Amino acid sequence: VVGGTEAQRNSWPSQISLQYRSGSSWAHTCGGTLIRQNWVMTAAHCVDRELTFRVVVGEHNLNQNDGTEQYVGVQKIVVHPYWNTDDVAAGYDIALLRLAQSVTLNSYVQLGVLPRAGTILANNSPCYITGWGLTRTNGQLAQTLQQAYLPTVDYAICSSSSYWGSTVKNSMVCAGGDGVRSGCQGDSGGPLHCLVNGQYAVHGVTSFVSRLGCNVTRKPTVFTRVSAYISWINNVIASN
Ligand SMILES: [Br-]
Ligand SMILES: [Br-]
Ligand SMILES: [Br-]
Ligand SMILES: [Br-]
Ligand SMILES: [Br-]
Ligand SMILES: [Br-]
Ligand SMILES: [Br-]
Ligand SMILES: [Br-]
Ligand SMILES: [Br-]
Ligand SMILES: [Br-]
Ligand SMILES: [Br-]
Ligand SMILES: [Br-]
Ligand SMILES: [Br-]
Ligand SMILES: [Br-]
Ligand SMILES: [Br-]
Ligand SMILES: [Br-]
Ligand SMILES: [Br-]
Ligand SMILES: [Br-]
Ligand SMILES: [Br-]
Ligand SMILES: [Br-]
Ligand SMILES: [Br-]
Ligand SMILES: [Br-]
Ligand SMILES: [Br-]
Ligand SMILES: [Br-]
Ligand SMILES: [Br-]
Ligand SMILES: [Br-]
Ligand SMILES: [Br-]
Ligand SMILES: [Br-]
Ligand SMILES: [Br-]
Ligand SMILES: [Br-]
Ligand SMILES: [Br-]
Ligand SMILES: [Br-]
Ligand code: NA
Ligand SMILES: [Xe]
Repeated sequence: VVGGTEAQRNSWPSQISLQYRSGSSWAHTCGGTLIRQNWVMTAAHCVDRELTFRVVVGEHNLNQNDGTEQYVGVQKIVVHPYWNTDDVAAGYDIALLRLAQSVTLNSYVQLGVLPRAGTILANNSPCYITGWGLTRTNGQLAQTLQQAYLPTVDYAICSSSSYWGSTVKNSMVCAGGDGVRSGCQGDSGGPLHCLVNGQYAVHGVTSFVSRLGCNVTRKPTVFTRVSAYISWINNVIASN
């Protein structure tokens, strides 16, 4: 997250860190949203590589013991069947991860609430992106979970020439684009939290930014729109 502020430890308890094994260590690569005690929602592109993945819930500082972490292996990966890694613009950038264990809930670990199916936010609805992604274009991961305020940019504007043109689909949410604040690499897979009738819901799964840079004016961060996938999510969870 570029132009973020440090999140309070208990503000976003459904946020997870998706990490891959690297030698005797683990490295953060993406975010995710805990949606059942044993299921995480993330981006399909995050699990394109066939690595060993683990999920950390109750994570705040990637570099220090927070005293609240639960470390759980990824047991099963169900990527959206229409996803194509060489066509992120087509959308379908969503995957579910079944965890090896069911995590224990507490003020640092809660389920993310999802929007009602087919819900579309009005232009300029306020949202926060959260993540440990790069804090500058071509920078480094954050140590502590960041949040940044990114208002939505509706399909008509986001798909206009000055913005993302044909790259953006109605199955995506655009948010941000002020040139200061944005998602960035390593935020992929994580949530876009937006208020609806007084409650935050996870409306977006971070999918991509401009090749030009993370915080680029009129290149808002682009998210998979969760409310286009409610039936898909329920179907996977029901069969698995
Ligand atoms: Br949350
Ligand atoms: Br390795
Ligand atoms: Br480690
Ligand atoms: Br890390
Ligand atoms: Br549950
Ligand atoms: Br469970
Ligand atoms: Br900290
Ligand atoms: Br560090
Ligand atoms: Br540590
Ligand atoms: Br495990
Ligand atoms: Br698998
Ligand atoms: Br799969
Ligand atoms: Br529990
Ligand atoms: Br609690
Ligand atoms: Br608390
Ligand atoms: Br909703
Ligand atoms: Br629904
Ligand atoms: Br829809
Ligand atoms: Br939306
Ligand atoms: Br930091
Ligand atoms: Br335009
Ligand atoms: Br396209
Ligand atoms: Br669409
Ligand atoms: Br759609
Ligand atoms: Br990424
Ligand atoms: Br990264
Ligand atoms: Br309201
Ligand atoms: Br509200
Ligand atoms: Br501009
Ligand atoms: Br749906
Ligand atoms: Br359903
Ligand atoms: Br269906
Ligand atoms: Na930590
Ligand atoms: Xe990203």
